[PDB]
Formats: sequence, C-alpha cells, structure tokens
Amino acid sequence: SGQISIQPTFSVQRNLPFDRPTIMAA
Amino acid sequence: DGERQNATEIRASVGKMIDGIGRFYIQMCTELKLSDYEGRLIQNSLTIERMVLSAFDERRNKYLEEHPSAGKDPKKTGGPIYRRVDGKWRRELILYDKEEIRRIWRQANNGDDATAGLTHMMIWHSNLNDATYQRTRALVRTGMDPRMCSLMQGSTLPRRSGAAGAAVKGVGTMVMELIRMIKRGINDRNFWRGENGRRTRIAYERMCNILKGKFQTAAQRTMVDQVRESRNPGNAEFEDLIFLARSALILRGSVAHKSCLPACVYGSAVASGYDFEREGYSLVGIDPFRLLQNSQVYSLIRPNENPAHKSQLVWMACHSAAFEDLRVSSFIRGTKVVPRGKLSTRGVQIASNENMETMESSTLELRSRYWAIRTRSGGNTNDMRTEIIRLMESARPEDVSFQGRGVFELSDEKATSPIVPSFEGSYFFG
Amino acid sequence: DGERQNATEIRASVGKMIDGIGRFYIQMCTELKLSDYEGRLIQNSLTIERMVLSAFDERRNKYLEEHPSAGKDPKKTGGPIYRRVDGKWRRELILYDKEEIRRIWRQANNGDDATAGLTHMMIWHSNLNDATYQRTRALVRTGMDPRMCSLMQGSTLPRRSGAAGAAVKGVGTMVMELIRMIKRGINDRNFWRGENGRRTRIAYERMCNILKGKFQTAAQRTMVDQVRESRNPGNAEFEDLIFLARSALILRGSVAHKSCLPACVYGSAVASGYDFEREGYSLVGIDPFRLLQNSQVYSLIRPNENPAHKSQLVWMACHSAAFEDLRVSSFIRGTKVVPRGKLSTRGVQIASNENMETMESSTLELRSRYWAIRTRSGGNTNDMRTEIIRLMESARPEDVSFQGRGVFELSDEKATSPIVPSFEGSYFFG
Amino acid sequence: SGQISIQPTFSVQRNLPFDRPTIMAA
Amino acid sequence: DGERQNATEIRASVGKMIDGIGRFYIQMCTELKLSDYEGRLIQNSLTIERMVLSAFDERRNKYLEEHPSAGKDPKKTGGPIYRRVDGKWRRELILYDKEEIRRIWRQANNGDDATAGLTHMMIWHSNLNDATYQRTRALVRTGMDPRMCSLMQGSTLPRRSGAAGAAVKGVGTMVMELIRMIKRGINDRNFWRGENGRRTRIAYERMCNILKGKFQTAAQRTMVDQVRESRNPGNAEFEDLIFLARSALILRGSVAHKSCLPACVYGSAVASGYDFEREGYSLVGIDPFRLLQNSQVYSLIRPNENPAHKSQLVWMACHSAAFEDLRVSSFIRGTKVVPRGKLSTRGVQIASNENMETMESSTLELRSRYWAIRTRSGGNTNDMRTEIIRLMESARPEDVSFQGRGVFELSDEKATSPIVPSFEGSYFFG
Amino acid sequence: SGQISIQPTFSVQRNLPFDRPTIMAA
Amino acid sequence: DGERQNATEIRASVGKMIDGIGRFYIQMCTELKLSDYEGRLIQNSLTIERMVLSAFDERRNKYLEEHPSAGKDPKKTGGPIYRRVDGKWRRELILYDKEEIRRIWRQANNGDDATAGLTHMMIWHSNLNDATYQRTRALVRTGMDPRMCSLMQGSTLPRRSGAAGAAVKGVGTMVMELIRMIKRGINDRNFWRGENGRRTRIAYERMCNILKGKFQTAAQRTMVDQVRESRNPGNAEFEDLIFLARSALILRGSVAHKSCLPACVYGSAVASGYDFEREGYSLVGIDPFRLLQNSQVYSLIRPNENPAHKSQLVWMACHSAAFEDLRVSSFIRGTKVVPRGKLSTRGVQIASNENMETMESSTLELRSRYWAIRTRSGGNTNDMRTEIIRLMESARPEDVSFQGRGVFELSDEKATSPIVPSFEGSYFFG
Amino acid sequence: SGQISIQPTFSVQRNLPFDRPTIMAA
Amino acid sequence: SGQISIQPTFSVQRNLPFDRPTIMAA
Amino acid sequence: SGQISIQPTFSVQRNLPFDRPTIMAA
RNA sequence: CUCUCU
RNA sequence: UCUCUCU
RNA sequence: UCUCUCU
RNA sequence: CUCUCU
RNA sequence: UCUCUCU
RNA sequence: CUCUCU
RNA sequence: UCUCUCU
RNA sequence: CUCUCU
RNA sequence: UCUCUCU
RNA sequence: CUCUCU
RNA sequence: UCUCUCU
RNA sequence: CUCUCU
Repeated sequence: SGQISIQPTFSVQRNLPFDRPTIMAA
Repeated sequence: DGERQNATEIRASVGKMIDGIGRFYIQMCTELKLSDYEGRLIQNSLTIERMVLSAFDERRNKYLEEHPSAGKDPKKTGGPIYRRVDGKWRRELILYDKEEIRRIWRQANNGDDATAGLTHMMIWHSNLNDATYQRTRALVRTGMDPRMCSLMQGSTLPRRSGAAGAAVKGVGTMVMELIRMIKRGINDRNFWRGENGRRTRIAYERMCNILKGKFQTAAQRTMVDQVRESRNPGNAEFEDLIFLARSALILRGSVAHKSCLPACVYGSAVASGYDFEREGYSLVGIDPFRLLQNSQVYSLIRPNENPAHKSQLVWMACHSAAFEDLRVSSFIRGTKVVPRGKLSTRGVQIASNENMETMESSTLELRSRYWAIRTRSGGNTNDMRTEIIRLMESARPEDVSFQGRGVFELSDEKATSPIVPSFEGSYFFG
Repeated sequence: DGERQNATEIRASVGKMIDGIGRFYIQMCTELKLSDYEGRLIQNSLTIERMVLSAFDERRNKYLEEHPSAGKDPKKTGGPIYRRVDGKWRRELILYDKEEIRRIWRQANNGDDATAGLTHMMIWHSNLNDATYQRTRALVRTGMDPRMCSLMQGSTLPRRSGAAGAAVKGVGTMVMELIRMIKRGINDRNFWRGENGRRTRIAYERMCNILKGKFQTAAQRTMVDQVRESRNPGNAEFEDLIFLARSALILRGSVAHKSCLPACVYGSAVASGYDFEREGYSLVGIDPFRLLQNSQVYSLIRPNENPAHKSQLVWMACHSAAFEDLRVSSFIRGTKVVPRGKLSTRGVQIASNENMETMESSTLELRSRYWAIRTRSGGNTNDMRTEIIRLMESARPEDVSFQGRGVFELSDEKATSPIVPSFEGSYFFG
Repeated sequence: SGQISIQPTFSVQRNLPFDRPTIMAA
Repeated sequence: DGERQNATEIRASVGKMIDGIGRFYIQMCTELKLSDYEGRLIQNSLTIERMVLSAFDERRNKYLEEHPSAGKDPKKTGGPIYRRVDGKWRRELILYDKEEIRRIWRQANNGDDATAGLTHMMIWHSNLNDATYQRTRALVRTGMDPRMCSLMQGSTLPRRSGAAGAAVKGVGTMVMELIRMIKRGINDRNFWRGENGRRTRIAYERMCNILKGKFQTAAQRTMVDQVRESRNPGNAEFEDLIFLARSALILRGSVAHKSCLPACVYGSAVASGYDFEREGYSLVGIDPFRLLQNSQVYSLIRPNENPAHKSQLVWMACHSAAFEDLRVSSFIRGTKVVPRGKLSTRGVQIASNENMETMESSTLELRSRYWAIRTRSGGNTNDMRTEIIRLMESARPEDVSFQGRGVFELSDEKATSPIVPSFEGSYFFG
Repeated sequence: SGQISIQPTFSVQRNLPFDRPTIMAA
Repeated sequence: DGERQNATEIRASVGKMIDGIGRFYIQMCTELKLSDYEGRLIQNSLTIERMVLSAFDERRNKYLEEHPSAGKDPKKTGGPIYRRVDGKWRRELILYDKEEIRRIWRQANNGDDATAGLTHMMIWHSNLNDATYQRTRALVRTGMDPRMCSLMQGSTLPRRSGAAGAAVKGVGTMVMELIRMIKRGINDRNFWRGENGRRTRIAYERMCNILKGKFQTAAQRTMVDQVRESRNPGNAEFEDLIFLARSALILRGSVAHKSCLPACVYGSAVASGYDFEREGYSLVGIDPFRLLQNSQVYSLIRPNENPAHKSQLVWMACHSAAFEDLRVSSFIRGTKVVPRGKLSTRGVQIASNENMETMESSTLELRSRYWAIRTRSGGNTNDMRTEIIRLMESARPEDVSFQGRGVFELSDEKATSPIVPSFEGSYFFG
Repeated sequence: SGQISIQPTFSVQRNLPFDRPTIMAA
Repeated sequence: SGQISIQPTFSVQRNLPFDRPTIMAA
Repeated sequence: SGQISIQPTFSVQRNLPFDRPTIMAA
C-alpha cells in the first residue's frame, strides 16, 4: 500500500488525486 | 475589515516569539562555545530544541523525580553535540541543568514563560518526524489500516501542545487518540466512572470538539456529533470512527499548515540584526520563505548519501509539505521533488551507535524558486452514512480547489500577481 | 481556651434537659400506675416517647384537626402499654389527652417548652430505627442504589427536628431529601415559582447549606455549591447529586454522633436522686456510658429469640453504633458484636397483631467493657469531578484516622490514658 | 449487595475498610 | 415506624375516593332509572365507567371537537344499557351529555376533579382486558416475540393514567412503548429534533426512569441506564431492549398489584351505608376481599356458556390474578381455577351485533375461601449482558420467595396467623 | 407458544416455575 | 399620543447628529484638498470614516500606546486616498494626527464628543460588511453551523458601540458572543472568579439581558432566562444556546433596521445648504430615501466588473437590505435585485496590492422607485423546548405579517396610501 | 448550504419563506 | 397572550376571574 | 490546604508571597 | 476559507 | 541524556 | 403643532 | 410593534 | 495605516 | 516493523 | 475552676 | 476536628 | 392510637 | 419489599 | 356511542 | 389475528 490522496498545504489551484480502484470499494 | 488591528497584533506577537527564540538560541550557542559553523548545524539546533522541550516537560519532570531513572538523574538533560577541530566531526555528550535551561529560556523572553515558542519548536519537530518517518506500526496496532497516511500530520505531537498543536495536527491523529481511548475503555469496566472518569470524559469532550471543528461538510460533522453523544462508546462506534477517518480521505477537514523553521534559522536572523518585533512575522506568509532564502544551514551527511535529498527532506519538513502534491511542491521549489521511495538518505538525526569517522558536512539548499501562502482548508467538496458515501461518489479527478489562487514570485511580497501552474508521480509516500 | 465557660454552660443546659426528661418520665409513670418492673420496660418508655412526640407535632395535629381521621379523634393519642399481674404480660391501649400530655411536659420543664428534649427523643427513635431496620426500599424508589447504607444515618428523622437533628443525620438522608425535591420538580412545572416557590427555594437553600457544612474536602464542597447554583435543577444535576452521595463513601462528611438514651434510663437516674443540673452532662462524654453502666432496663422477648442479640441491638441504637466498625464496637463493648445478618431477633417494638401469651421479659445487658468519646468527624482524607475521582484512587486500606486517640477505662473519667486497639467481619449490614 | 465502607462514630484509631471491586469501578 | 400517620392518611384518601366512586354510581343509577337488579349488572357498571372515562378524556374530546366524527357528535357519549321488563333482557343505546357526566362526577366528589377515581376505573378496565384477551398481535407487530405474556400487565392502560397507572403496568408494556418510540424514530430522521423533539425526549426520559425504578437487580438496572444514555437510539439498542424485556422473565421487576373492584360493588357498598372515609380502605389489604365477600353482582350470560368460568374470570380481573400461579389462585379462591385454554366463556362485554333473545343473567360467585395481601415485588433473585445471563443460570425451580408469608383467614383481619400452602397446570395462558 | 414463567401478585411462599427447554436457550 | 414632543426631540437630535457628520466631512474634504469629484468618492468617504473610528477607539489607542507596533507609530492614522489628475486614478497614503482628527470632530460638533455620529458610522460600516462578505468561517469556528446567516446582522460591530449598536445587531451575533464567552470559560477554570470574574459576569448579564429583550415569544424568552440563570454555564447550555439561535430562524426576535448612509451623502447634503436641525431626520422614515434620491456618489470600478451590481450592493448596504426578501427589495428599488451568487463585483474597498492603472470611476445608481419604513419587528408568530419546537410546526409559507402595511410613493412623504405588492429567487445568500 | 429564511427589514406584507426539508428535521 | 384577571372599577358584587393554567405556574 | 499569603507584622522590606495556582483561580 | 499562533 | 521510512 | 390596539 | 438613536 | 463572499 | 511487557 | 494545631 | 445540643 | 431488616 | 394510590 | 383469547 | 391505511 501507500499514500493515497493528498493533504492540501499550499493555496494553489490543483486537481487533488485519489486512487478509486481501492478507496471507493471500501 | 476591522481585523487589520487584530492582524497587526498577531503579527507583532508571533514576531516577538520568533525574536525570543532567536535570542535564546544565540545565548545557548554563546554559552556552549560553538563556532559559526558549529552553531549553524541543524543537529546542534535540534539538540538545543530537545534541551528546551525536555526541560519544560512538567509531567515528564515529575515522573522522573518521583520514579528515578537507572543511572540517569532526573535533574539534568543531555543531547548530542557535534564540534569540529582539525576539520573532523565528533560527538560528545553535554550535561546541563534543567533549571539552568529554564532560567535561560525565561531570561531570553523578558522573564516570560512564552509557551508559544515551545509549541512552535514542538510543531517543527513533529513536521520533521512526519516528513522523515512513517508510523505505520502505530496505525496497524490501533486497528486503522496502514492504507491512509495523509491524515497522520502531527501524529508525534505530545499532549502538552496548546490549541495551535491541536489545530495543526491532522484528522488521523485525533482519530488515533480516540481509538486509543476506546481501546483503553474496552480493556477495563471501571472507566468512564470515578474521579478519573470525569477527567477522561472531559478530555474526550474536548478532543471530540476539536475534531468537530476540524471537519468541513455537514453530514460528517453530524456523524462525529453522534459518536460523541455515546456515553460509553464501544465496538460499533469504534467502526464508526474508523469510517469517519476513512471518509476524510475524500472529504477532508480543515488542517492548519505552518512554516515552523528550526531554531538555527531564527538564531542566525537575530544575529544578523533582524528584529521581528517591528517588522512582524507570519507563519503562513512570505516571511518564512524569505528568511530561508537568505539563510545558510549546514547538516551532517552520512556516507554514500545525497545532500540534495536531505536538503529536500529538510525543506519539506520546514514548510510542512510532507503530504503536499509532488508536482506543486516541485513547482514551488523549482526543482523536481523526489518522493520518499527513492530518497537516498536516512533521518537527519545521528544515532548514538554511529561512527564519528566517515561523516561529512554539507550545506542545505533550502532555496525555493516560488513562494506560496499556506492554506488551512481541506479543499472544495460541495442514513447519514449513505449520504457521506454518496458524496465520495461525486468527486472526479478534475475539481479545481483554490480557484484563482496561484503562487507568487519572491519579489512579489504582497502577492499582486498569482501564477497559474499547468499540469507523473504525485504522492510522497507512494 | 476561653470555651471552658461555654462548655460548662452547654453541659448545664444538656443536664437540665436530661433532668427534665427524667422527671417527666417519672410523672408519666406515676400517673399511669406502673410498678418498678413495668416502668423499666423499654416498650413502655418508647410508647411514652411516642406520646410526647405525637402530642407536640403541630403540623400533624393541625392535619388531624382539619382532616379528621376515620373513627380516631384528632384530640387524643394512644400507645401500647404492657402490665404484669400474676406474672403474665398483656397489652392494653390507653387513651390520653394531647393537651394533658403537653401540660405534663410543660410542668416537668418548669413551664418551658424545652424542644431540646423532644429533639433528643426523636434522635433516640431515629437511632433505634437505623439500628433495627434497613430502608432500602426508599433508597431504590428515589433512584439511589441500595448499595450504600452508611450515609443513611438519621433517615427517619422528621423535618420538625432542629439544627441538632440536621447535624446528626447523615449525608445520604440530605441527598434523599434533595432527590425527593428534584423528583417533585420534574413532576410539575409550576414549581420554583409562585408563593410556594419562594418557600421551597429557601428550603432548598437551607438544606443545601447544611449539606455544604457537612462535607469535608474542598472539591466536593465546590461541587455541592455548584449544584446549588442551579436555579431550576434537573436530570444532569440529579446525577450530580447521585455522584456526590456516591463520593461520600470514600471521602465522608462530618456527621455528628450522640448517645441518646431512652427515657427509661433518665427516669431511673432521676428516681435515684441524680441531679444533672449540677453534675452536668455530655452526649459525647463518659456520662451516658456511666449512666448505662449502673442502670437496669427490661424488655419484652419474643419466643425463640436471643436476649443477647436484642441487648446488643439496643446498645448499638443507644450509642448510635449501627454503622460503626464491628471490631471496634466489639472491643468497646467487650463482647463480640453480631452483625444484622445473623441477629436472631426482630424489632424491639411489639406489633398489635401479636399474641400476649408467649412473650417473656429479659434484662438488657447494656454494659460495655470500654468507653469512648463519640467523634463528629468523617476520617482523614488529605474538572472537579475528575479531581474528586482522583482522590478516591489514593485511599489505601491502611490510613489511620484519629491517630493517638484510643478508648478509655470506665474508671478513667477524664481520659488520661487511651488504649490502642490491635486488629474478620466488619460491616453490620453485610 | 450490602453495607460497604464505614461510618466513624467513636474516636478510635482504625483502618476504615472499603470494597474496591465494586466501588472504584463505579 | 413513623408511617402510621402517613398510612392512616393514605387509607383515608383511598377511602374517600372509593366513597366518591360509590356515590357517583348511585347518582348515575338513580338518574338512569334502573332497578336493583339492573343496577347490579356488571355490563351496566362497565358502561357507566366508559361514560366517565370518555367524558374526561381531554385529548380525545379535543380530537373529536376539531376533527368531527361521521354522524356521531363530539358532544355526547353512548353506551350499552340493559334493562329487564317481563323477565327479558334487551339492549338500548342512551345519549348523555359529556358536560352532564362531568358535572355529576364533580358533584359526587364535593366539587373536586378526583382523578384518582378515574385512574382506579382505568386500572380496573385494564385488569379486565388483561384477564380476558391476549394481545399477541401487538406483541408480534412491534417485533417482540409472542412467547412472553406475563410482563404485559396493564398494556391497555392509556397514557392519561397518572403515576399509579405507570406503577401498576408491567415491564412488557413499558418495553412495548419504548419499541414503538424506536420504530417511529427509525421511520423518520426529523425526530429527536425540533419542538416535538424536546417533548419526545423528555417523554423517553420519564418512561425510561419509571422502567429504571421498576427493575430489581443492579446489572439490568445498569443496562437500562445505558440504553437510556443513547441520544439517538436505533437497532442495536432495539435488540438491547428486546433482551431487557427478555431478562424480565427470569429476574422480574417490581410491578404493583391492586384490587380494583368495579363501580357496581362500590355503589352497592355505599347504598348499604358503608362510609369508607372513617373506616378507611386499602387496595392491597383485606378490605376489597371483604367487600367482595358480602356483595352480589349479576352478569349477562351468553348461550351455552358456563357461569362459573365467567365468575372466575371476573374474580381474577378484580384481584389482578391474570398472571398469578394457578395453584395459589385456586388455594386462595378455594375452587380450582380453570386456565384460559378451557374457559368456556367469551368476554364479559356484549357486542352490538348480538341477539337480545337468547341471553340469561346469572350471579357472579366472587367469593374466596382465603384472602392474601397483594405484593408489588418481583420475587427473590439474589460485560453486563454476560452477568445478566449468568444470573438466569443460577435459578432453580425451588427458590421460595416471600418466606414465612402465607395466606390468612377472612376472620383474620389483621393477619395474625399465615397459612403455609403445600404443593399440575400452573399457567393461565398455557 | 404460551405463557411461561409467572407474575407474583399475592405474597405467598411459592416456587416460581419457568420452562428452560426454550427460555434458557434464547 | 403624548410622544409627539418626544418624537420631535428625537428627530431634532438625529438631525443634529447628521448635520454634525456632514459638516465634519466637509471640513475633512476642505483640509485634504479633494475636488468635487474626488470628495464624492465612496472609497474616500470610507477612508475618512475609518480615520474617525480609529482616532476615537480608546482601547485600541491605549493598546497601541503601551504595546507599540512594528514601524507604525501609535500616534498617527493612515488610509487610502484616491485623487484624479489628467483623468487617471492613483492611491496615495496620507498620515494624519489622531489628535488632529479628534479636534476636528469635536469642533464640527460644537465642542461635543457626539458618540452618536461615531455609532452611526460604525453601523454603516457593519451594514456594508454584512452586505458584502459572508463570515461563515467565524460561524463554523465557534461551533454554530454555517447554515444560518440571517441572524448575523451587525456581526462586525465592535463592542464600543452603544445601545443602538446592540439593538441593531442580530440574534446570531449575540449568540456568537455568548458562545465565545462559553468557549473561553471551558478553556480555563479560573474564570467566573476573581476581579475579572465580576466584570465578565456583569458583561454576560448585560448581553443576556439585551438578548432577553430582543426575542419575541414567551417560551424562548423563558429559555434564554434559564440559560442565564446558570452560574457556571457549560456544554449542555452550549447546545441550549445553539438551539436558541436555531429557533430564531422560525420565531425571530426584534432586530432594528436603520438607514445609515455614508458620510459622503451627508457632506453633499450639508454642502447643498440642507439643515437637518430644523427639518429633522429619521433613520426609518422617508428622509434617507429622499436624501439618496437627490444625491450623487461616485465609486471606483475594477476591471471587468458591472457598475449596476456594485450600485445594488451599495444600496442594500445603505438600506440594510442584505437579508431582506429579494422580491420586496426589487419592488422597492424598482429594478430586479441580483443575489450575491451572481453578483459580478468584489468588495467596494480597494486593497493595497492593487494596480492603479486599470480602474475606472462610475456613478452609483442609488435611486429607488418606492420607499418603505424600516421595521424593527421579527414577524407574526402567534418542557419549553418541546413547546418551542411545536411552534415551528405551525408555521406555513403563507402567514402575512405587517397586514395592511405597504410601500409608499416618494411623493407620499407622510404615507397616506400604502401599495400592496403581488407575488423566483428570494434569498440573497442562496 | 446558504441563507434560509428571511430578516424582515421593511414593513411590507409578505410570506416569509423557509426551507423545511432541512430546517424542520433539525 | 392577553388580559388576564380584572381591575375592579365599580362597587358591584362579582367573582373576579383569573386564568390559573398560566398565572399560577409562574 | 494551609496558610497562603502573609500578615505583615514588622516594618521590613520584603516580597509578600502568595500561591496563585489556587488563589487567583477562585 | 491567500495571506492573523494558539 | 533512546531510536525507526514503509505489519 | 407627531402617532399606534395587541414583541 | 409604519413611521422616535441609543 | 491589513484584508476576505460562500469550512 | 533491531533494538520499549503487556 | 474545661480544653484543642491542622473538616 | 476526644471530649460543648442545636 | 399503623407497621418492616435486607427491590 | 404483608399489609400506605399515585 | 367499535370490537377481539391465543401471527 | 372478522371486521382500524400505512
């Protein structure tokens, strides 16, 4: 396993990624 | 906008705390007889910070007083000190009085305890620990899966931290404390009752209320309120808290992010004549970035190790970018950031069982091309369990949070013109 | 030490009250035509005491006047009287005027009401009831657990008792009254308000202040103060009062303990020529023990019952040792004290539905090897709920209260040399 | 259940006993 | 024993209520023009009782006022009245003003509302319903198994009953109300919140507290307290309440048992000149048994039905012996009691769709050889779920509760000599 | 099914019967 | 109707305050050397108002004196000033003495402090802030949900406002202050006690009494009284206050609404020769509407921004219609009012980090077709928690408050003929 | 979320709207 | 709410009415 | 508990001590 | 929730 | 005065 | 020289 | 609670 | 002498 | 999961 | 004509 | 809080 | 003018 | 928890 | 102003 | 479970 999504620290426009093939299913 | 007076007062207060920390480090360096090179070592600054933290730990001091240690007196502290003669580094252990350290700290702060500086040092240590090591063992031991590590920000912060420490720590650490409480409650029945029962109940109250305020959307807020309502929580709301931390990966709470620099940088700044009382300071503004821009810090480098990787680790620890997106971190720093997987460096601390014959000193490249304002938000998100689950379904890998909020050039001290980044690996612990 | 005059005045006052009680009992015995044996019956003395108490109950008298009873006039009183002819006991009911009883009481006290004697008789009755019966039904009905019975001292004392009655009654009885008030308040909303609202509020004030003064340590005192502060108390402070009574088992309050002898002993002492006005008296001194030492009291014994157990029950009721440690009680009395579990005797009172053909009379062995001074303290104890809980944690089954304070020989009338006891069952209601 | 701790009446040195297996737990 | 005044006051109050009920029934019989035989019909007395109950039902009256019925005005009441001319019974419907019934009730009680009489009549109706019909459909509908029916005492009592109605009703009825609340809570989410949320929460509080006081042993008391603690109870504590009612079959709570006679008996007693104000009364004493001993009541008998079985049903309803042991009930009555299975009789009420040509009238044999005092206890019983389960394991079919407490002869009005019964079928609904 | 154990109404010494073959098992 | 003298006196007083404000603005414009166009800028008037407010802030002045700022003296004030030469706008910072500003204010008011004008300016600033920005962060931080924003009227008013400021601020702001007090009380135990304890207790008293007077119906008034009664309030009455603010959305309190125009309009009116001392004034009458009808105000317009939206925002801020119904606001103004969601404009204030090269000036269309009298009521509304909940149930989306009270034509200066509106989006912050 | 009910400023006859699907339920 | 009890102006025999369901309770 | 602050009897310069951890909080 | 520790 | 990226 | 039944 | 800051 | 619509 | 019982 | 440091 | 009801 | 150790 | 509605 | 022992 | 939607 490992780190998955994100922890927004800086106020910059972005697209916070997540890994659905495992997070959505649980 | 009547906050300008309040904002100026807060800036003056944080500048005063930073100035006190810097002058205290200068006093400690002067009394401990280290040269300019030795005083700029990050290991020595970390040792001094541990000196202060252990000196002022009231509960630990009482514990050591009334249970004495084995061959280690409860009256004095120790810490690794590295000094250079003939060009070679060696480690020697110094013994300093806790009372003397406390007196120096009080004198350096105009006779004031100044717990704000202590909390700032603790937050810096916690950020370093988060950026250096993974505590997956504590995650698995308490029952939470090792799968999530983003919420573990500030998991190493002790309970003695004030409201700032509670605000800066992530949702995962609060959940970890809650599950530790629940595990201790399942262990024995005489809990929730008695004299200790009232104290543990109000502790649960306060920690659940700070988790209450940490969260963002209404459904998960209602869920944490309901699990709070339980008088004697157990296994079902054990899984409820597991799910609540689980939902934070998709709808995150508001976790504060601060730039807690090491005491070495503050000491060098004060030695240069900078007075933060008049100029002010801001843990989320340009001031820490500018301070790191014109400051030099040296660190001990182990054999067959990359100074660039250690400098990147130190920079991320300083700016609390351990869980920050790799792309935005590289854009802000200006150099592509190496995730923890291929970091060819161990921790910054040097263990006792190490050889003082193969270590070298290198400058830390704590310079960033861009600077940005740290945000305490979580990101745009726009029975209650099903409602919370339905919210995760909507999220698509394209929602743009902080719309119109870019990075700024170092010369842009007031942030006139944001820079829009255009977007590989994206996870530090991946 | 300027109290010697005050102590002598109090001794003279209590001696005067005791002398008045004794002469009143002598008058009642003379007018009711009982022999020396019949006049020394504890049942007859209890009947006379109930005569006086019912005669002077102003609220009960008014209630009976303005709501008449069924076939029982509100003007006269009754009570069981046992007389012996041909060696056999029988019970007959006498009818005496409340006005006549009141006139006799006033005449026996030099034309003074002397409510002190009435309060003393009420306290003796309450001590007998506490040493004889368990009111666990009242405990369970009001919501308090039946688990605690030590604090129920003086639970049968009516509200007409003065400050002495409030001081002698335990913490549990005050808590029981408080919970009865709270239950009546949850029953209806028109409470705390109106003309009756002011009176019930000042009643709550006074009873909460006497509980205020009853307690010992600062944290529980602060807790009772705070639950007092509530204008319209309810369920949360319902549980607060439950906890406050709950904490009294570990950190007890100061509950007065007095030696309230039956009117038979005082009457016999006065008939012997003893004048308590000059010699003085003390409800906590040697005087009641010495009076019981040289006094004889006879009691009715039911079939297949042990006179020794009834004598022990009467002795404990007299000395208010119902909740006293079994070991110290046995040491003071000189004979091992049987707890209530294996007491092979019913109550001293004989019910109306009883046969006057199988009852025998036996002497009560109210003689004790040692005598001790009664203490009004609670014992050494050295949010606020957690602080109170933490205090219970410290207590260990070895703390020695009343250090250096032992028992004294009957010949040791001034307590020169205390005797240190060396230490099985220890709970009367266990 | 039953009586638990003690109600000190006489001024004698003693060790006031309590039954923790149930009082401390509540 | 200072309760004698309190006991006498309670006896006077209950005697006054009984006298008011009797005089009210006499007034109703006088105004409705029924002969001595017609006035002694239990059906007519039940109709009059329903008259009073429907007249004073404030919520039902308001409901009928503001939602009018179909062809039935909300201003008047009706009820079956049976009268005899030429020896033959017929039923005719009378129309009487609710205001007139209320005025008659107030006048018969010296201008006092006297809700005690209304509650007594409601309890009599509930006892009759419990002794006549089984509400297994309501048990199965709410989720509880039909297996237990002992705890369903007073399940037909409406909410308008005071504290006496709550005390007399069994644990099963309280659990049924709790599960109805839980079902209504699972139905919609807007519950527990809003203006109605506060009222339903305090209703849950009060009903859970009366169930709190109903129970006997500490573990199940703690369990009901914990299920109370839940702010928003659901399915898990749904099963918790199912288990709590389930455990009541083995460790029962304290359920009051009262002798609520029909208004016919009280009316006949008052017509005979008996004044209960002076003589007093007691719902658990000998007084109801003696009143039934010298009272005659006639009832309508359906074709091919046994008058003895109907008399036994009426007697058990009067004495609330619906769930009482068959052997002890037969011993007290002196005639072997037929369980409900082989009772060859329908309900005492006669439906509208019945023929007024094949019905006969028979005297009810409400005479008992022995009389006993009703007990409000549950019987000797001497995580927490496992502890409760372990308690059921200990019970053996030989534990003797109420040791030394027997039955008494009717001539033994004060219960001098109890009679020990020596001990077939034992369950009424078996 | 049917009625199982008992509902003590009168204060008489007795042996309150229950039917274990079904009550204990659940 | 003896108020005519009182009403005329109040009109004269408010007219005198308005005249003083206008002459003060004229003096400031004359001394600061701005043309007619520059003097009519709303930004310049706002800067002058901040000048006055910062000059007279006694607590802030003392704070700055005894804690000096960083590079900013505590003796002088600053503010953005915009001037036009060659047609182009630029911002320059002026430095003026606090003493000089105070002297000018005193001279412009005939040597009188005239705190009424200061309070009026503060209320105008608060109305502008409420109509411009949403403080949902302060709502979520203190624990109240962000769901309600109608009650947040006057949340930015500092404590130095007099009784008028307390009356004009909404229920939500008072609740926010109460919860801030409660949070500070849960933080530390040494509160409610000591010298500061008395002051904070009387502050709680006064603020709870003004909330007492703010509310409308009796049940919620009783609730606020009871939460006041608590000596040391905590978490339960924390939720009680949350519910009390929660109930204000359905049964609102009486919140005053005033037309606080900017100092620019008053200065222009005084420059035109209007004397409000003789003609009088009324913050709820036609006078502010008529004054805005014949007054011209210019504002700075940011690039790609709509002047109409900024004019609508300024108009709503002037008339305190931030939370007013969209339909009635559009009917009164005569132009359909755009809610905050699609307002294509930022705040009226121009930040320091802004370019002085792309800004244009436009006239503010502060003209309304209709005028109406502001009402300080809340609307028709016709345990106590359940009673309050039941009240919310009754409300239906058709109750017509202010029956017969319409709007009036500008020519209808005395309101002879009201106009009945006939009734899309209806919420500004929706 | 957003603004819900109303804050009556002007004395005009109206029908003060509220959004029950969320306010009544809490 | 509204007017509750009475203000005796004329000297006429009467039964001065009050509304207890709310006055007595407060 | 015990004695807390001081009762100045002699006219000598001193620093009158108090125990804030309990006196200030009440 | 970009600029203010708590 | 101890330490470790990743059960 | 004003006015309004009913937060 | 339409016309009156507090 | 600061600022921001909408965790 | 190398150095710390639980 | 009494006495006790510290509920 | 051993010797004094309150 | 009543009474009962221990739901 | 046998004798007292609540 | 209705009623039914036992899904 | 014959008379009552849920």
